[PDB]
Amino acid sequence: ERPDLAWLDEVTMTQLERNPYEVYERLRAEAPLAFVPVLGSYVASTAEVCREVATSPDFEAVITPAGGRTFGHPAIIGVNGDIHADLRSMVEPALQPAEVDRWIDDLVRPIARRYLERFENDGHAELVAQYCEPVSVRSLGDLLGLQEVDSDKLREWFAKLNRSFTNAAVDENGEFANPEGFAEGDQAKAEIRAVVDPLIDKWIEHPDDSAISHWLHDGMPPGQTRDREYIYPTIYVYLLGAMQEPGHGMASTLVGLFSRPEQLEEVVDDPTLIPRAIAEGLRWTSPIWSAAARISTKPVTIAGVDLPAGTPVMLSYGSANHDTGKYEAPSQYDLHRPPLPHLAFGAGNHACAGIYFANHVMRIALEELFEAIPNLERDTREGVEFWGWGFRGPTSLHVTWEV
Ligand code: HEM
Ligand SMILES: COc1cc(C=O)ccc1O
Repeated sequence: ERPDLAWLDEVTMTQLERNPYEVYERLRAEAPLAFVPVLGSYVASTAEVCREVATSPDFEAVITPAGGRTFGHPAIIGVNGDIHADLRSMVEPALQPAEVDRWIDDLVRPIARRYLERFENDGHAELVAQYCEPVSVRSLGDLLGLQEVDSDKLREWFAKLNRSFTNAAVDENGEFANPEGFAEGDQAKAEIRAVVDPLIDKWIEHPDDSAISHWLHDGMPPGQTRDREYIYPTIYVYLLGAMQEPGHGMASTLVGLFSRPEQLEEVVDDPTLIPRAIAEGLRWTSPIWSAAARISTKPVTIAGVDLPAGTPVMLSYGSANHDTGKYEAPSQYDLHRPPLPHLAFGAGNHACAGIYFANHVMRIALEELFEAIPNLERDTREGVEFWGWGFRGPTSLHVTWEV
């Protein structure tokens, strides 16, 4: 243990889930690469260290221990080499920018209107449960071929997978402190299998243009499909983060705009500013805050720390996006800060494959919301609480408007 960081011994998992920003402010100043005992891992907290680890040839992909316990093998986020190349080739077709531009409007905009019509005349709403999450999961769910899985169920699944994936607390001996916390991830996977296995059975014989059907068939010899055990971990990758994060990003962007009322008004009046508003929202509260990791493949020295080969490092991109070496007053949402790079989509060979898709989902959702409710106001009686260390976002977003 590093002597001057003895205070890290007293950092708790609950503290990191409720608000990691004070601890990580200390880490960025004291130890940009630091071993955090309750996480049982080195953690990268600055922009320079996160970007170096994510792009270095001396590191490769790995899943965090609780993430591996949740997803198994071969999750696209945790593999390398030929397997990673295959899984990337598998997911990339529907995510290509030219392809997304062909159909993204006809996918998301009707979905956004459907959810808006349920509440736009009420004068009040809780936008996370009633809008941001449903639009995010319904859009991706239809793309995948899960049209018949209700948005309520998709939302329950990503919540359970979230809690299992981020069940990272370890004890003195490095063993998981809360092994019972993986049970609901196991239950979610069992439910997912019961729903998706019959769909896969069908797609093997009758391919259609759902993404999962293409995952089974694309690039395969005639009459062959990828085995379902080979693609299920990447299905889980989607059913957690791909389902959850566009909703998180929408909602954090909204919370940030409400915190700057003049900027909210600017964006409602000029919706061409919505992409910039979203980019700042992702930097301000990164949806995938500290879920990603890498592992060294050779001895390497990072931020003054000599690491052996085989050392995992958690990439706390949500902290890197508050690096005061790069941003002025990063805890404040500011639509007007200059367009600078950010790490909310990761970096390197394993950077987010769905960036272009995700940005359009969030853009269209906010466009439709502001057109339907231009006089949106935050219910200042009800507070906005953010939760999560691995994945972070607001747990609710109560709003009102004069009808
Ligand atoms: C605002 C929404 C999203 C954010 C902030 C986000 C962020 C991220 C981050 C931080 C990673 C890990 C990058 C790294 O390890 O360096 C990642 C990986 C990934 N994301 Fe996104 N994501 C979002 C939405 C989506 C969506 C909607 C999809 C699919 C339609 C998607 C597909 C993927 C895939 C396939 C990977 C694994 C890439 C690989 O390991 O090769 N993401 N994402
Ligand atoms: C794109 O979805 C995911 C991304 C990550 C990145 O670390 C972890 C779990 C996920 O489900």
